[PDB]
Amino acid sequence: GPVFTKLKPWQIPKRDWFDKDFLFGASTSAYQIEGAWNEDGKGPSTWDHFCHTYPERISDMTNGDVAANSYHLYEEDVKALKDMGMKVYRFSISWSRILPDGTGKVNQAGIDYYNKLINSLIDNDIVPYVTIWHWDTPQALEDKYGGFLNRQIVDDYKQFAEVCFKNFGDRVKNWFTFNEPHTYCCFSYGEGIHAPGRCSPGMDCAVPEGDSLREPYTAGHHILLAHAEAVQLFKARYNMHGDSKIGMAFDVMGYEPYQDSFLDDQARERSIDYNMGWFLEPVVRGDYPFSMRSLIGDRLPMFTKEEQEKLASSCDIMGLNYYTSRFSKHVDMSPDFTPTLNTDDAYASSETTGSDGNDIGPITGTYWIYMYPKGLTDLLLIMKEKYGNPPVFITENGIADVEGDESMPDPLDDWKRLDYLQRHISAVKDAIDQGADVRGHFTWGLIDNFEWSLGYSSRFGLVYIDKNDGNKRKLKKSAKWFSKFNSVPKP
Amino acid sequence: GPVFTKLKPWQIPKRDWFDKDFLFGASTSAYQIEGAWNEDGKGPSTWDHFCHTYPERISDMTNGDVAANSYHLYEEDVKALKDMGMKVYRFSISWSRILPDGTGKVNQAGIDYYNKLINSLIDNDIVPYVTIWHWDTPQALEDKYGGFLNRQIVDDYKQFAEVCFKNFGDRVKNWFTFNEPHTYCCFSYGEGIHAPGRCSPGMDCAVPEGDSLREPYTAGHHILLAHAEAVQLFKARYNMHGDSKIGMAFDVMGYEPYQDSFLDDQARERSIDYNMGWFLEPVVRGDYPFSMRSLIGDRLPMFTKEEQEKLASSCDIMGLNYYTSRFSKHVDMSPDFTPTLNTDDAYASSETTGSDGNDIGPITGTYWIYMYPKGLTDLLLIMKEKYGNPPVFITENGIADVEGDESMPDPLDDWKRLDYLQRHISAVKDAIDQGADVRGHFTWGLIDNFEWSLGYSSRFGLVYIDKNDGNKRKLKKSAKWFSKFNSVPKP
Amino acid sequence: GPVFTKLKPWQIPKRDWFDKDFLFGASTSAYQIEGAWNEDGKGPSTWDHFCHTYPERISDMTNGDVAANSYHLYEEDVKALKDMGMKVYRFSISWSRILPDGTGKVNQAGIDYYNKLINSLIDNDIVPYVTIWHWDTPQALEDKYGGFLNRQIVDDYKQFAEVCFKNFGDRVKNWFTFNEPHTYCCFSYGEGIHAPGRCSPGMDCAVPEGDSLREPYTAGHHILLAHAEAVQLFKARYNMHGDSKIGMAFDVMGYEPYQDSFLDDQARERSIDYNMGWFLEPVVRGDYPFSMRSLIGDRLPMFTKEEQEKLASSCDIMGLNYYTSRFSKHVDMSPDFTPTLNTDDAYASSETTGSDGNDIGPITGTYWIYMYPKGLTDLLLIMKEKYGNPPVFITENGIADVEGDESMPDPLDDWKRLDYLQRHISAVKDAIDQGADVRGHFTWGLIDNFEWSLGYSSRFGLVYIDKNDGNKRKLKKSAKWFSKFNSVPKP
Amino acid sequence: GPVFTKLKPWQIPKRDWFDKDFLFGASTSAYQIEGAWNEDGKGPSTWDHFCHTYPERISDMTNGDVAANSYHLYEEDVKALKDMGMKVYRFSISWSRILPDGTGKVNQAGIDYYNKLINSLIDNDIVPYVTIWHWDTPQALEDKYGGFLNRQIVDDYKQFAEVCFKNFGDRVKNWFTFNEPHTYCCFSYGEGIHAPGRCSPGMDCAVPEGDSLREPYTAGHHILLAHAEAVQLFKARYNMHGDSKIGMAFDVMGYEPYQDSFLDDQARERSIDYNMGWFLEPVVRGDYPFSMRSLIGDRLPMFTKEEQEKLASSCDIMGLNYYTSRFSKHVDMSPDFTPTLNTDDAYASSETTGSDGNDIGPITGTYWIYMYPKGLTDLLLIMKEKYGNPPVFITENGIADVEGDESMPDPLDDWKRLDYLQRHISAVKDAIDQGADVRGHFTWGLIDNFEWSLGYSSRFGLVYIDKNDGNKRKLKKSAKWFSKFNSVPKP
Repeated sequence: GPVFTKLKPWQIPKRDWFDKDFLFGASTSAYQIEGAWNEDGKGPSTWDHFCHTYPERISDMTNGDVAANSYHLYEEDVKALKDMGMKVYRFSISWSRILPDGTGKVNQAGIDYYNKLINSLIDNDIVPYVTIWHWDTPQALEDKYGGFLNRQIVDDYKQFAEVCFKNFGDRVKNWFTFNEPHTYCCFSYGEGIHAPGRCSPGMDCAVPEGDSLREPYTAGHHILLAHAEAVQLFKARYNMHGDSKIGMAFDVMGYEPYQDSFLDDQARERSIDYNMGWFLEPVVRGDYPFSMRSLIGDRLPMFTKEEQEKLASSCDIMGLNYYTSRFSKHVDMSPDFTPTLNTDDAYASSETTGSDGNDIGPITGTYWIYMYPKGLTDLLLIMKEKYGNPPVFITENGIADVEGDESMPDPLDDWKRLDYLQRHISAVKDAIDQGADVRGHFTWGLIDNFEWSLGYSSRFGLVYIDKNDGNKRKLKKSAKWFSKFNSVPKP
Repeated sequence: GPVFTKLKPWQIPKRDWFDKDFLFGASTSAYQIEGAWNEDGKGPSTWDHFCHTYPERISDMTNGDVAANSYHLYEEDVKALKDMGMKVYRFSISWSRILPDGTGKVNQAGIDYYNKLINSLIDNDIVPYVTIWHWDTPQALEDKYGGFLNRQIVDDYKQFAEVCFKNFGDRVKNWFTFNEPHTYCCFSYGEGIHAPGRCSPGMDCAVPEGDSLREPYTAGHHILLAHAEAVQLFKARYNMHGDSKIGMAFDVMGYEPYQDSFLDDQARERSIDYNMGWFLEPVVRGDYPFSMRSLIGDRLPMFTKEEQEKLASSCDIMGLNYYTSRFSKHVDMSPDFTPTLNTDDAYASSETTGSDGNDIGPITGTYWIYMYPKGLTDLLLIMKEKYGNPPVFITENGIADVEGDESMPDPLDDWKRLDYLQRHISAVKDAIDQGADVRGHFTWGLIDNFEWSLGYSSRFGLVYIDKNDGNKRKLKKSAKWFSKFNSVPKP
Repeated sequence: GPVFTKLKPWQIPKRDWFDKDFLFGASTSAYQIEGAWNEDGKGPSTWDHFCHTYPERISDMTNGDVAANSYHLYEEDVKALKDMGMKVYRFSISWSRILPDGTGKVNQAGIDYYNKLINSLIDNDIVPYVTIWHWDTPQALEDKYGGFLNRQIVDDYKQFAEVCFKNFGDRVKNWFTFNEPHTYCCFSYGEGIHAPGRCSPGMDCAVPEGDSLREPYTAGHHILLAHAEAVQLFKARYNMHGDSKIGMAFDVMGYEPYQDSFLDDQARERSIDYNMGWFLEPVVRGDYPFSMRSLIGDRLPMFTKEEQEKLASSCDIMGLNYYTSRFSKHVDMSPDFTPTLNTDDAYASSETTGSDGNDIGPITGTYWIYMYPKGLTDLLLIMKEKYGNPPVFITENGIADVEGDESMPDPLDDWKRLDYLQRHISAVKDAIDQGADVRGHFTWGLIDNFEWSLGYSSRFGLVYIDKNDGNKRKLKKSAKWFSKFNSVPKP
Repeated sequence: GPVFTKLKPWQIPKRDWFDKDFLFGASTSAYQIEGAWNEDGKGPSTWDHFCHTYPERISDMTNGDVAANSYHLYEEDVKALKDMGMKVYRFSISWSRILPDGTGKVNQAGIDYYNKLINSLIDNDIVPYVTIWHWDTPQALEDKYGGFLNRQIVDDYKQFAEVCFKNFGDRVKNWFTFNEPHTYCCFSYGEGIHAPGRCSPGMDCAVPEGDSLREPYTAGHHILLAHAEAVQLFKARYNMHGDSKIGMAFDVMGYEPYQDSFLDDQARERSIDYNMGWFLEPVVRGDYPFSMRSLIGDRLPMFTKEEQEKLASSCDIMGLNYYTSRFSKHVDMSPDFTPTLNTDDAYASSETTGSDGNDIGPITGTYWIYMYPKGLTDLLLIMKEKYGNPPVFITENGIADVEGDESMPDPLDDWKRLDYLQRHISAVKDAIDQGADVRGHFTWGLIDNFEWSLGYSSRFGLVYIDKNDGNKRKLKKSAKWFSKFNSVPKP
């Protein structure tokens, strides 16, 4: 109630299900855990500004000023990873902490911080997988030219990435240029619920003076161009030993046809093209999915021949951030339907219930995460069969425990999260058994953190953060299972 | 609301989907439509007695005294079949109308009635498929020795069947000895909600002085023995031309394992063994399913060598009455569980919801009919792959429109019934495409009728019966579709 | 004559067929090879007592007083393993040699012996896989309370296991709590042909004052409870580094339905449930197979909630001792059949011939080992598809050369054993190719030994033991093939 | 003993398993049942001569002088067919009864006889399928030029066939030019156990002055040329209405590779090429199988371009005479092996036992008929997948009950024959389900008859012939089953 059936004992994953090279880890992002938002020379980011200017846009009126205070307590994050036996830590670098003005003088204090974290991880036999940008744009660039809505962001991002390569590249050998470009474009410029908070006039967001049918595509186009420039530079000057890898992480939802009909089968392909293909196809073949160009037209920027060439094959590794799936229902083209939100351009509605009226899967806590591990296996096979089977890492996967949920009264007894994670780890095994080149699984939420517009009300961590006890780290049931799973020796 | 998605236009069945020999028809039963319960010498049946003695046991306080008055209006039933283009009419013969005292003197008026119906059907090019017994036991035999709980019922039934063969066998060439033995044993002697209304002391039924763990099996054993004796007689003296066929109709529910586990896979097999195998396996191999004997033991009567021989291969045709499916959930054997109802002996609970909390399919009106056509195809393939692929007729299939259901305000606009029927007709096509020897589809409910303990509150007909307008027959939307489906010429 | 066709040259296994982590080895058991039955403080076991009290119960009137004298010649066993290039040696620890009185004072001489063997194996780069109990019960405990028929055996076994963990756990990292519980219960308490030699009154065994329908189940229940207690202790205090593994070894026969019929398909499942499931299902889900509980009832002890929890998932590795297969033929439940031997409870007879009258496979020497490698692959896939695909080691596999067999005049020319082993190694490869997690193959019979009730008349070794030449070890043809297979450098 | 397991009750074929056009029948041949060997002007055949000159060559010293006396009692044969409900009767025409001198004057009495049989069959709604030649060569032609060893047989056969077409073609619309050419060539000219009884000098046959490596091929070549000429004439002048069909009946054995090896897979193909392809491939593509030409060379006659053209596609229907199967074992080419019998040319030995030493199937009575219905289904699929799926009739199928077999003491209780026939009828159903164009099943042995070199000692009939009671026809258990199977009305 809600009925939540767990895996049978003989269906629980064992580390042995994966080969010696497979990597289990956990993830976080700078704004969501660091805190020290204005400390040691750090400049403000678009999220600092968004929260400080429109605090009401965060569900619980909180922000990332302190978060889990990882700027000061990062050693406790490393300890948590070690205690669970994780082999990888995926974290992000704060652009505004390294370059307070977006461009210009590098903040040595910022560089010193990440060097300490990186060196501690290495000293503890944990491999760092670094995300360069995680929605973390310096407000200085937003003020100057509108951030990602202006072409100038391309070179500015390139120079930021270069600072990262030069200072950390000797130890960090695995990078992700951008995190969830589709989520970012949709929520930051479509619905405007995320920083900078823009949307079309008449819509409900902080700054309703944008264009939900155009700004999302403009921003995404610049993200892709910035990615292409950064990768070109990386391969040319920062991979001299040929042992480094760079790619990007995509937010992806699985999709099933709403009804048994060729129409919803077509709708499903449009949904995947829009959710995943929007950014994946450009890095694979050098252009957006044909479905998107045919439906968005002039609102979707064209790539030059040189740009398409730089984009194609620009990812050594693909990161997939998977949480849930939806049913895709066909929408006809007619004067009765007129797109107003960018997501309308897919002509496929995302439904939580199918043709029989049933939810796609059990709700796990927060309103949008319905459990459907099959959707992940299906996406992994699409990567294998359609896009060339590139190396794939599940860069994010997990659930939230929500404040106020009577079914989750003890924050440490996260048996639901554990079952969900075990089921998805098993779904990854299924994909590997079928030939998919999946290299790792990183649980989103090494620790509870700032869940953007929902604040701290949503806890995604394997490790609890006791906000009333100095942000102390406490392993949850799920974290303890990983300790056993990873055969961590006991004291 | 409840969401009821319909088939797409190109998925609607056409008569051409089936070969020229396939037979579409409709079904009814004597007590449910005839009326004239005490007319022209007819004696009382167990249902006349049950309703007249415990009227409160029928939901709407109604009974079959008049029903659809088919004793007098049978020509209107024939007309409805003709108007829909049906090729078969499956109806039953009232034992108490033919033999008022169970045994003894045959009631000529009763014989004349069925002869009129049979001759009218033949004159209208409709083939009669006759059910000899449809829960219709003469109360005289119930009073004398407890009806089906006594061995005497075997010979008495045999003599009744012989009267039917002698008087109608020259025109009727397809018979069903018994209808839904599993439903009958469960509801008449287990829960006791059906005539004679018996159950264990302490339970809620009209006559709580029986034994829900024993009487159901005793009754079923006599049904099988009576069937065996009647078939032996039929093949020996009433099939001289070798063109007649006899079998029985089984109520069957489809089953899916509740959860992905070998335990529920085993539970599912026990559910099928109990629901279908109880009576099907004896007519196929001469004995009850091993699962039942291992779990019921001394409470399940043993068959003699001669009886097993007479039972094996005793059916020329198999009738399957299919309406819905359930999830089967394993129940462990332990001192914590003690059977009290015969259905408990399967050690598999029937659930309407699966491991994810979702209903197995859309509710269609009455509380127990969840739409799941896949379950039917699965059962048909079990008949093919496990039991030798004998000739199978879907002898009943349909849904009820319930009085008071705000989603069904117009009794003639039965688009839900139509969609359900089209989906199951398509499921039969799927089975045939896969090699199953399915010979016909008979919709349960040629006309609205007395739905046993629910009275007239549940309307199952393709044809509406206007109880306030002299029981007038009015074709519903579904019936009109059949007219088109069967290419009936228009006036 | 008997026709024994060998594999074609291109079908012979190569070490390369398996990955670098796969482990090839050989096995023995304490009573079967050690000798020194009363030396250096060792107390008598149930087998010492059985042989000394009822010598006539051993076919050739021999016993394990000296056996292969491995107590003194263990270095020759290590040399044989080294000469063949084996990477693993599976041997057992003698309970009575370590704890002469079952409980109490540990015999240092016993501890010193196993330490010498373990250290020699390690010095020779051979990994020790240790079986804690191999039918080896101290007669002191048999005298005191009836050994495994009394609950006291649970804690006594636990303390014995602890002695093993404390003294050898620093080097031994792979354990098997019990060997062939099904064989043991069937032969020691059912037919009574094995120590302590008990069976029902009227039957032919040494001590016909037991109960063949109850004692086998009582003993098996205590074996499972002892296993659960030992594993709980192991995981809690003797796996601090998390690099050790513990499980049990099951004797298993493959099964094929006797005839093409759903009845024999059901019989086959009952046979597997009884032969393998009896002990495997409890360690997988915490309870006996449903089929067994439904057929054995009160004669099969119930597990408490806590016990089921301790049993479920109690094995890190599964050992399968495979030699042959049988056809399973359905037996009906009726007053004409009454169980007298525990094996009768499966209601499935094990036949050496199928419906066409043909043997399941070629006889290999001893009367019960018919060659049918397909049966092994089938069982391995059941482990994979039904029980979660846990790590499986073929802990025993091989054939016997029998004294007096004119087709085997030269004990060293064991081409039949070699072909049989090659065929089963290939069958394991087939299972691995199909996804089964098989980790190794240990040939039963590193050396010829005491084959229980058949004495030395059955030779199972890869290495011959010349009983008339001081028990000298001589490599047979099969052993020499392993030297080549394992690429052992030559002198 | 010998173990003979029967089909389960639900596995017994029903007429409904096949469509309305499928034809069930029985077969006989002229010399085997007619008698009247020298009556009404009939001339002697090679079999009359063989038996009368070398009576010792028939096991029981009998012959076809009287046989079942069908020349006089044919109406009883028609009655037996009618009583069983058979729709087809496959019989042969005696060349020597129609043309006593092989060529020349037609014997009107002979023509009148077959006209009576044909008209009686038609009056009884039974379709006649006529075999023109069934080893029945006129001794006049054998004396004149060596029968089938001389090219003159081609035109002489053509003129005989024409007599049949002209006199019976108005009612007979289905013909088979020759019966079992492979059996005939092998036994009549290879081993010489059949008339004319020729073999190589030194071998044991009536006339050891032939050549077992050449005469079989010479005879077969003339059979094919005669077939081609007869069919050309038939299609040109005796199928004006286009409703007649002509082909030939081939004796065929199923084959399985002796051992799991590509060598025996190749051997199996050579066996099929030799047993079936020898005569089938020429009528399909116009030439012998490549394997035969590569191995037999100059001993296998070459076809001219015109002959290959006349042979290709010369059969409207294919008759397969199936009884058993064998394992095919590869034979290497080397100076150690030199062919002496024509069958040696296939370089594949036919074994009754496989690599495991087991018989291919249960023996059914006579020494050569091992039951293996799978072999038939396999051959039918080869016809479908390799040779174009032409219309196939099982023109012969059955078993013999042997005089002296203690397991068959009552000649009428042929439950073994019945089970065998039911299993093969089911195997035909399997082939049809898989797409094979099988049009009928004719049981060999409408009545017990003269089984060539084994005399009457082998009874193949569905109907018993009581030789001591005037050759009276008595239906056996199998025949009675067909009456039920075919729904024959009872008296």
